[PDB]
Amino acid sequence: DPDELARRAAQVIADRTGIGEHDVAVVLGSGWLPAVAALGSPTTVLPQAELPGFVPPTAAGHAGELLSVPIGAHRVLVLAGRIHAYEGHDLRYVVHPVRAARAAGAQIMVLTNAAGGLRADLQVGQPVLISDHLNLTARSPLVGGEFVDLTDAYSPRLRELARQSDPQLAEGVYAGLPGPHYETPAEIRMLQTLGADLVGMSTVHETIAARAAGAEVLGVSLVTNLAAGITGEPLSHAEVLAAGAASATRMGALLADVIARF
Amino acid sequence: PDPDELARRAAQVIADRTGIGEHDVAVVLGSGWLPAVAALGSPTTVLPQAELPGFVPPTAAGHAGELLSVPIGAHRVLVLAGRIHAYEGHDLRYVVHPVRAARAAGAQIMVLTNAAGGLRADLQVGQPVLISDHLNLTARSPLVGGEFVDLTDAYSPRLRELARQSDPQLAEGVYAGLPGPHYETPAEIRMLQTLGADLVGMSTVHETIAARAAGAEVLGVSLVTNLAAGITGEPLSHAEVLAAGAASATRMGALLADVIARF
Amino acid sequence: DPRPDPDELARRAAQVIADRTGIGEHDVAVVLGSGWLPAVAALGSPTTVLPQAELPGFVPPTAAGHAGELLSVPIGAHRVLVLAGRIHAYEGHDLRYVVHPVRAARAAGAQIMVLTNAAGGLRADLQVGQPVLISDHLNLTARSPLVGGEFVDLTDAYSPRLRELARQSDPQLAEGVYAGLPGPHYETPAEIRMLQTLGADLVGMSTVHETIAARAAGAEVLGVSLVTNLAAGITGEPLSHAEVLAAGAASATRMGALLADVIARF
Ligand SMILES: O=c1[nH]cnc2cc[nH]c12
Ligand SMILES: O=c1[nH]cnc2cc[nH]c12
Ligand SMILES: O=c1[nH]cnc2cc[nH]c12
Ligand SMILES: OC[C@H]1NC[C@H](O)[C@@H]1O
Repeated sequence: DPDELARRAAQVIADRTGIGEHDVAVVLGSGWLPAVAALGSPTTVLPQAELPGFVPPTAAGHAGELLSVPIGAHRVLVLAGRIHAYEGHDLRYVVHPVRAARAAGAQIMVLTNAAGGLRADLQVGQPVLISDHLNLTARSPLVGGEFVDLTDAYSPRLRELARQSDPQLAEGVYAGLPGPHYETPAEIRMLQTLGADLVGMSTVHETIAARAAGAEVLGVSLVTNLAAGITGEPLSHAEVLAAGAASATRMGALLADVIARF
Repeated sequence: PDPDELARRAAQVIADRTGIGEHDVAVVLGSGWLPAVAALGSPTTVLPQAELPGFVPPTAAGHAGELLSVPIGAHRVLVLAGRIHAYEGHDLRYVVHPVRAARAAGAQIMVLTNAAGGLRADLQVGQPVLISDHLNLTARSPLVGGEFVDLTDAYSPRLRELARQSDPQLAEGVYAGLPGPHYETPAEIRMLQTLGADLVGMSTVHETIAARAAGAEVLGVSLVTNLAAGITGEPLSHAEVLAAGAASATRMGALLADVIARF
Repeated sequence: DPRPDPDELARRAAQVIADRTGIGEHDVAVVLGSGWLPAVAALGSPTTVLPQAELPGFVPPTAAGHAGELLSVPIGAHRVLVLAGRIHAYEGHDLRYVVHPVRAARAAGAQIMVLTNAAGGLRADLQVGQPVLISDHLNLTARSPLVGGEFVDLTDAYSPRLRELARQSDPQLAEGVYAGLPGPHYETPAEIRMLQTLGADLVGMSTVHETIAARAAGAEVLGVSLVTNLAAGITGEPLSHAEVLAAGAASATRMGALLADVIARF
């Protein structure tokens, strides 16, 4: 039962942070990890591996951390380092952070990710709010039949608050694929025809579990490269890494400023 | 252990318990269709699915539905009131087992029904729609190994013709089968329109494939319980979806009975 | 972490292959598509033939029966590994088994993989019996044979250079985008219209994972489809494996002769 496990995690977080409950959670994906320090200095820093349900028993190594950071008047749970579906782990582990945070009282989830840009106006290094998504993984983190509507899965209200911080923020449709491989140029032309503006390898399941758990969602992509076949040249791993490293401080500041308005 | 073997074993229990050697037609009632049972016709036999070989997975449980034996016209029909979807996490063998068991019990025609969101402009809530073809978007198949089944005319034009003889105004449409259990985003719905879908659901495709692989004809019927996500400008309503299925239950059952009678 | 380890198994299979064939390393590997079996002879006289069942990592423990063979064939100045028989994802086994032949071949020295298949034709000009080079693909399986975070760019996954060489062999060769679906069932007419909208010219039940694994392992790939039928709904006639096998046998000698002449130019 994912619910009872998130419940236990929430209890551990409360006792380890001294904070009765948190209000917001932020998931830092690829291209957003170096922006952690910019969100604010943490009051508590604890390894995900020491928290119930975060890391699967078999496969291991060293998970990220879970930070408790005060931002504005909020107590924010910051997840630095997520476990991906491409490793083969059940999706309950992928969405556990969201479920635990909700159990911890978090009602807003800020989900970030690295993404390839498909719409012509999007540039490398540009953060883009997610207006909607295309779940192209043929999976779901939900088991059983509860009713879960995904209309406005990415709260228009929260996107409006984000624009108070930066009125020029672009908005677009994110396509979530299984990965880990990047797409062929043919696949990118396909995604374009399907209405995708951004392409990535995460986030969709977290959004679904979030909405199912009663939380609002703000998604933010960092365009780390133009999608395959667009430039006429192969992708550059170096560029993808630099996109995240360079905008680190700027991205951390933006998120803190936005979250403060929540 | 074997899928076909379990189907045969199930057919045997069905035969003995219903007192009917073979059933000519099988009906799988989808979400929202349950209350149509009475209008379909009173059963002569009712047996718990949990008491039939192969119907329930080992681990996850609780209590499955019922299997009905109903005389309709000059036919003996197996009516499955309660199914298990792929989104429930079980191997597809359990999802299509009712179809294979029905075939083993003699069913040559499978009538597969379901609840679906409507994408084509002319479709209205409460409208039954004949499935003309499907888009299997689950990235899966209930077939394992080299079972290369042709899916041209998967939904018998013959049976669709008979259905129209019952109601000449019945519309047809392409059904998009997704994994579920979450409903779609407006963007996903726009994507489905581009791909040629008229209806969107969370079942049926695997049942259709298994039916065809087993050599049975298929009539597909969707009940539009809501307009697809992003079309009304308002969020989907669980209350309204459920209200829609109950509201058209009697009408759906009566429709099914008249069409089947023509087989 | 996962046991067995893909790369360890590939290297061990390479060693077995080297000892059994008496050849230290091979230069090219050919994976034969379904229906293409009778084309093996056309490729050339084998110096070594061995059961795939006698090679580590090729056959899953549970499900069995009898796998194909692996042949060592000299083609031009090349020592070529020919895989007559393979396993597809629809058989239900981990993709590790689907791409192991490619990984084993690379570990054996092959830096060029020639992946062949039977496909339904969707683009109007492609005809039954026509060999088509694969220019790109659409992986519609929602899976990947990769489980690590390594950066893998699929741009030019099907080497433009190799397609250039294939055309020096046959300047008439057409090219097309191949859509790989899970199978084993064939497509409905509606799904075929959908694939056409997505940009697919050919449709099949293999190849995509092999290509991805090959690119990840550092090998170039030349993809070759044999149109064995027009995709569902085009002719209004139902498809059949028999039909596919028929086209495969009918073009066997021509396909093998073509592969041989193209590989000779590598
Ligand atoms: O181009 C891309 N495709 C898929 N995922 C990512 C993540 C960053 N860039 C990309
Ligand atoms: O809108 C819908 N989407 C997917 N499945 C169903 C089943 C009933 N309505 C819907
Ligand atoms: O039409 C087809 N669809 C899928 N696979 C194949 C393989 C040969 N022909 C086809
Ligand atoms: O006839 C169908 C088979 N041939 C090619 C497909 O991949 C499948 O294995």
